Amino acid sequence: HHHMEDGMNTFDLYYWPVPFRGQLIRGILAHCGCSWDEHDVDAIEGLMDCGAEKQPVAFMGPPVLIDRERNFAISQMPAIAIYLGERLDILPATVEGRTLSAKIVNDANDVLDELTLNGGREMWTPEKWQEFVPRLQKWIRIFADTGARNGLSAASGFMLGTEKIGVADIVTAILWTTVADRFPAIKGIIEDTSPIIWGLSRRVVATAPLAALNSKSFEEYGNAYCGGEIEKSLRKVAS
Amino acid sequence: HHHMEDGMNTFDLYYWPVPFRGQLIRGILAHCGCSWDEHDVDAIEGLMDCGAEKQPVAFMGPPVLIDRERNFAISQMPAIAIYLGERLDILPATVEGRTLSAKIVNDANDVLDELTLNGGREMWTPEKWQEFVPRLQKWIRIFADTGARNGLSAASGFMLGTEKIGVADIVTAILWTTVADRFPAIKGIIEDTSPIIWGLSRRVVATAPLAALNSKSFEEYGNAYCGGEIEKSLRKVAS
Repeated sequence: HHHMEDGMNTFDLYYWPVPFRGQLIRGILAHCGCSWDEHDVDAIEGLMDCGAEKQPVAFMGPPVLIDRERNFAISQMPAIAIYLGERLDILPATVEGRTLSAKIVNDANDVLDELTLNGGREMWTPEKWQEFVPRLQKWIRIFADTGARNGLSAASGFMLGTEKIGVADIVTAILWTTVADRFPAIKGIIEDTSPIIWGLSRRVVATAPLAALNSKSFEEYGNAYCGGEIEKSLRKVAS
Repeated sequence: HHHMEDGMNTFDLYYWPVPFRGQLIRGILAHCGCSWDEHDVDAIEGLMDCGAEKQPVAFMGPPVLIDRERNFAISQMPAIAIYLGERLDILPATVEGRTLSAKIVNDANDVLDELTLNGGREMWTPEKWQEFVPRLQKWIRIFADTGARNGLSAASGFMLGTEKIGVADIVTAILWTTVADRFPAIKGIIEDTSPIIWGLSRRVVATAPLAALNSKSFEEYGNAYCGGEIEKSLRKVAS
């Protein structure tokens, strides 16, 4: 229930119609009960190609978020997540807690890149995948460990030991659940490696706003994850 | 002139002995007149391999920074940079300015990865390099544009239009100068693409603390940039 005095959405988001890097931002917006505009592929490619001076903020790739209330534009998913966390009051009250939240979002940003071999010409093979599994397990344990130092269990608690869901929880939950729900090998690795991260992620996305976002994303995007050709190769190795 | 009451350095930094991703953090520390401990390759590999629960904070790759005064550990270079910016009072006073500073550090983190083909098995060829040049030019212009909206010129001003050097300036200056000084093709691209980013970067690293860090890094690391085999292949294409 927050829009402008002419009824326009407070936020304007540019990100591809796949539940990938910008899904983490859509999750933060949805959790906090925000409404936002989206754009199609042609509009997103246009924004990338119009020249630095004509962009809302100079950026390389999406997501890009415009905050119409503050007349402010931001790119880089980790910068957008922490910005929204401050703006929407879902970060911890300490510099330490805010800083760990930045660490966790950057870690998430990194896992997304490693899952997709940095979105370039490199494809998965069964061999690259088997090499990667232990590293993916290590990433899962990096998340599980920060939770564990803050009292996290499968059944209760949040990532940074807070009273409520914060950015850290949202980004963690959307990262792991989105890929789990689409690639059975990865789902099995998460379940086998960290029950505590499984439980936290599944509790967070069971909340009404995120359960509704998850369903709406399936109905809009089908089974897409990233996708392009890189998705096809991940499907071959991680199903 | 800030250490602990027993004289130990306030900060403890783990990063490889190359002027690469952690150089941006060394720059922030040096600019603010801080002293910090460093570690050798065996110690860094040890910290990576000791298990999540035994790390100062769970992390994948360095840099890792321990703040002994606050008893706080942080990884992810963009999270460390912004943490230090707050701790050492060299960030803008607005959420917008802090957030753009996060964007710029993430952009820097990304340029470092693209220069080194994500630190994996992929090597440069002359062909991949020619394809990359326009993208590198685009990155340079992304930095130049944010400067330009804040009044930046070659000869004066800072990235975010501030009274003094902030994180954004330091990370920008160290990113571009370090690679320029080691790869003549890249130096020529920066000079030809954005005189304003050239001038800002060269003004910032002319300051006494950063001029001393630059020299100390050459004497400790030789001509190394990243290096490993990926450095050898970059040298072949970008000299």
